[PDB]
Amino acid sequence: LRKMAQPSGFVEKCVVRVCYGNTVLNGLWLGDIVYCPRHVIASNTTSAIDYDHEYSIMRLHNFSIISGTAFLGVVGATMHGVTLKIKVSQTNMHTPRHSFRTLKSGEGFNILACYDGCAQGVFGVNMRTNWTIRGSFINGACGSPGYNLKNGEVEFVYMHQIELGSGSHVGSSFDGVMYGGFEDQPNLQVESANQMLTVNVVAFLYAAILNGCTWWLKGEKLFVEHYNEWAQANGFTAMNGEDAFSILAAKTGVCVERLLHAIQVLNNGFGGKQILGYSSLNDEFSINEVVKQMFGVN
Amino acid sequence: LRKMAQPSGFVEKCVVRVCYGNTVLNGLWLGDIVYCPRHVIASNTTSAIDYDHEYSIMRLHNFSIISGTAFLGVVGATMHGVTLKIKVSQTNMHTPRHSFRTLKSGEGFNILACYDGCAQGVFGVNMRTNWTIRGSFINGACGSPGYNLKNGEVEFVYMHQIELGSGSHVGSSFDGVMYGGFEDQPNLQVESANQMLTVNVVAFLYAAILNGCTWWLKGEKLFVEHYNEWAQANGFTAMNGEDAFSILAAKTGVCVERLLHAIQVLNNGFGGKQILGYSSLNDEFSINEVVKQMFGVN
Ligand SMILES: *C(=O)[C@H](C[C@@H]1CCNC1=O)NC(=O)[C@H](CC1CCCCC1)NC(=O)c1cc2ccccc2[nH]1
Ligand SMILES: *C(=O)[C@H](C[C@@H]1CCNC1=O)NC(=O)[C@H](CC1CCCCC1)NC(=O)c1cc2ccccc2[nH]1
Repeated sequence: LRKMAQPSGFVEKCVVRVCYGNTVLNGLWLGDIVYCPRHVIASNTTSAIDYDHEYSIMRLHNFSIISGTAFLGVVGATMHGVTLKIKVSQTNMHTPRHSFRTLKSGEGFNILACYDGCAQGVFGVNMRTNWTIRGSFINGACGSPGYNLKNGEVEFVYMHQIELGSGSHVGSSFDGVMYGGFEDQPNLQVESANQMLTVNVVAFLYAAILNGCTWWLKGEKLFVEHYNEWAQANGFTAMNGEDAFSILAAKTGVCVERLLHAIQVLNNGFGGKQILGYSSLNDEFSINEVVKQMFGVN
Repeated sequence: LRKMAQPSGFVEKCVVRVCYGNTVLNGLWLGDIVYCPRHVIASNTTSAIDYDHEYSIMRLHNFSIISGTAFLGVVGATMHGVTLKIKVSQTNMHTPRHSFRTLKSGEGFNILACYDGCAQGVFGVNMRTNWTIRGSFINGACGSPGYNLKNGEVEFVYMHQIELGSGSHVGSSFDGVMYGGFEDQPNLQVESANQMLTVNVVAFLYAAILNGCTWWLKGEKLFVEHYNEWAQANGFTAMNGEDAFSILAAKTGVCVERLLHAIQVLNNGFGGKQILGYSSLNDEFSINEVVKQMFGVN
């Protein structure tokens, strides 16, 4: 069981460099629009930014947009939430089939980490319950896109915006809505406490059974409402959609509630043993990742 | 610290679907040659294989090679170690600048996991000291390529071949040499014992220091010679190349000998605490990765 990214080839062709005055970051070129964070036009980030004022003084000739080696001709730019839509005169002939989607709590996606208009890394990640992610971004990563591949099309779900004081990372949907409601402002912002994604830990243990790792499995069941009471006080999400696990419960013969029991126990530590090579419960893998990696089903 | 892959776009254009009879796996199409595992032509996989015999009875009309939706035309094939070089009429016009390199023990690289000639996932891995990797492959992944991006070119380093009884994964170089000397035969083969990569664990601990996670750091030094006598009997590799860590020692003020000392004690357990979110020592990240991810430098 390995955490994988979906391939990045369709997305790489859309990444561009967006320069405005004294700032450089990344943009996403789809059709004749380049999407990027609006804070690229902020002329002074020492203190609170009045983005209406910044937009009113914005001058189109201060933009430079580069795709690989070619300059794109900027013809207009409008502000939408915390993003800019920059109209260029060239159409990206490598625009993939795509849509835009806003992630829900816990949902998996892929980050293409880009610098200077060029992709440098790719990884799978989950939107955490506090609406941040643990990216690896350093300065210059803003505008890096997050995406999912689904039925032959690219769902664009994340545009990188800011790093919080804690080191956690916040982006926006491509509608311009910042995840978690955080502001593109210079001052300190603090995220809510993270919660372990219970549905993913369940999938993790099903994966463990399927690979023969069963030293932790016991016959006792913990009822869902009894588990949810425990979760609320111990930093775990509640259990929902138990039906979703039916394919895994059938193939293993282990009901969900026996794994809820194991979570409550295994949270106190593994005692030196390892589950699939991990020394603590892992919440990285969704049910769909587990069935895909072990069976080839989507 | 997040495990990442380098982007996959350049390599996706080279993956093809290779079918011989009723066996289907992946090929790597470079110039006018398709590289793939030679066991694609083995007519009976249930017993010892005489590849000289199988090569002598190979009939080229049994091949089907598809790139996306186009069929490639086979004009010849030759056998080189545990690979086949299949000469086609068509030159891959998306062949990147590239070379073939053979991994050293402990070296990091990227896998593009493919099925039916189509990339499905991408992840970073290390060649382990026992010449296996911890992959996540199911039937049909054979021929999936491993690569590194360096200096404006693709280094092709791994062609996926077999899964061992233990679940570990074994490949060959593209020059046809199986990593670890394993055979492309259907009998049980057992790998040697894996060792923890000391230089990676030292990189890991430096990353922890750089992130102000030093609860585990003490003042005592442990000399390299003494660490190494402990390592040889405790499942860790010897410490080498401590000059690369000089820049991190200088930057941090913490010499390598204080981290070797920490490895010795922390191997016994973390006492319920965590380091960068891990519950035990982690050997997945090289010094190169740590420096690239935190400081942007190759
Ligand atoms: C865009 O390229 C960068 C990417 C940041 C920088 C480091 N790691 C990242 O992910 N984003 C920024 O530089 C913003 C700048 C805008 C923020 C919104 C309003 C003004 C401009 N800066 C940060 O995100 C930032 C600064 C900072 C200082 C100390 C601790 C954390 C921190 N995060
Ligand atoms: C190629 O696509 C597959 C990839 C394997 C399949 C399962 N997970 C993988 O990574 N490789 C194979 O199918 C080889 C084919 C053999 C042909 C004859 C010579 C040796 C290779 N089979 C295996 O790798 C294999 C069979 C097997 C049976 C029981 C336990 C493990 C196991 N691994």
